[PDB]
Amino acid sequence: KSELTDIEYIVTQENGTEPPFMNEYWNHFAKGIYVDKISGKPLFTSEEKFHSECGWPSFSKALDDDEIIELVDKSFGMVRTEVRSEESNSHLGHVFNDGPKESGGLRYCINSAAIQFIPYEKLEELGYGDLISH
Repeated sequence: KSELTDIEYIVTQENGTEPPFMNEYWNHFAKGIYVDKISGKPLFTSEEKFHSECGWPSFSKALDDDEIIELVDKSFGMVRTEVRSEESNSHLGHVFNDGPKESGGLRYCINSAAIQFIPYEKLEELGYGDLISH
């Protein structure tokens, strides 16, 4: 919550992007939620994630649509849809229409230096408990 790795900070705060594959929640598929490394406010779950061999955690929708602000991103001679934390106003990364066609067809390619996983088994313990879906 803002004594965090140079890259945890670079991404969230300075609109950075972590190397692909050399990141935490890439291949991670444990059952629990992913939260804003800063706010702690829940941004995604574990059941709504998939393999995109893209280099970064990819998700089919967001936990709470009314809980990420999506901006246009003119960056690097391109158009695009940035995905940021409403709550912490920090950088997650972008969304794309190339997802699995029978979930959302949206691809929420999120940076891991802007997420801390929380396991399913320590939820009704760290005050997200409410978040039991499934």
